[PDB]
Amino acid sequence: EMILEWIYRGEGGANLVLAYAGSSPLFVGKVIRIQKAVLTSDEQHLWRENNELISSPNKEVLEQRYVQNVIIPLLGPKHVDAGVRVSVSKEFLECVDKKVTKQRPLWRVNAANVDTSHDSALILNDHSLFCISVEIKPKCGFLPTSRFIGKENILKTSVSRFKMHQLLKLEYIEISEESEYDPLDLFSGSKERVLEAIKALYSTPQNNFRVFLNGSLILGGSTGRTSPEIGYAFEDALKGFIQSGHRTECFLQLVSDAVYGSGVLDRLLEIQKLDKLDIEGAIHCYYDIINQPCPIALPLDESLKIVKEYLIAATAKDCSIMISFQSQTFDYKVHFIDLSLKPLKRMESYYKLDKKIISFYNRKQ
Ligand SMILES: Nc1ncnc2c1ncn2[C@@H]1O[C@H](COP(=O)(O)OP(=O)(O)O)[C@@H](O)[C@H]1O
Ligand SMILES: [Mg+2]
Repeated sequence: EMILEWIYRGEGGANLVLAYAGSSPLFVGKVIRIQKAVLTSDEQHLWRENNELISSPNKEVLEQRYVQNVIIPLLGPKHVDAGVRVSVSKEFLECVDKKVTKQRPLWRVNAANVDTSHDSALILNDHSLFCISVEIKPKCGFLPTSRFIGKENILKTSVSRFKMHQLLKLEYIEISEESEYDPLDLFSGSKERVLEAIKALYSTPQNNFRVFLNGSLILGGSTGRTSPEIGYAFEDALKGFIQSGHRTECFLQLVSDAVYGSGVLDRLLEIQKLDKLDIEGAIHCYYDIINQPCPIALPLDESLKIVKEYLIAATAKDCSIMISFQSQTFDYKVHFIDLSLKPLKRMESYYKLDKKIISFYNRKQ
């Protein structure tokens, strides 16, 4: 309740996120997440064990309810925050939709603008405040086993989706350079491997690693490999916060610690592991679910449970982490961001891309 009649921050393949540059208290220490560009009969039934959710008139209530009633059950309220729907004037959105641009990338602006056809939107806490913030999009930290992975593709079990992906990514000139990062070290649950992988991240950040100083981006994009001058540049900007060219071994170590310590990565890999069958498997259920033939036996309910659980792992595989630091002794909050319910149609796309990735990496040999 209130209706609206804000400075650029970030943007994934869904929302614009802007920060609050004003003096109002309900809005201070907040950020507003805006949509770019309300359930299929099949979605309603997949998510039907929660009526409030399946009843939703628009996404804002939807994500909000999803996160609160589907996810928070799984991750606890500590690192999660459901969001606050909030009214908006269509004219508001157009106004912003120009205040944007600029910092805005291009291959991105291309695909999507702001959805001027919502009058709703999400307000969230600005985990870049309380300061040095890290955001990790870890991606998937495990390997499959599922007896539904073809024989032809026996690498899906020995080489991570992320790693196989970088290759293709490359062929398509998304990234100029293979990433060092191995989501396995990170989800490996050991202090030693955590740090390996966060150095990996610093090293070549891409769209996984990002650092924020009083809300201001000082490392990260996605990006190409950290050229040594950016090193001194970044190590420079550190001068102050950290008492120590060592401020940057120490800082990574400081991240290593909070990530491993909070053990937030574990209470995550579990949800990611809800993908019990892998898309090669789960795709068959999807078609039965929707009423068509698996162009690639269990009761309707088990199939549904399966596709459903897949989509929740799917949420957890595409989320990001935020770690904040203050005051050597430091404070820190870890929070999850980007915990969206995935469209049921993505099942065809999920499988599409998987097919393509495993097929390309299989060639490479
Ligand atoms: N709660 C938050 N606090 C501070 N910054 C955020 C928050 N949520 C998102 N951001 C920034 O905005 C970016 C885009 O937000 P995100 O929710 O990931 O959008 P998308 O779903 O389009 O990826 C994030 O990667 C992060 O850098
Ligand atoms: Mg994102």
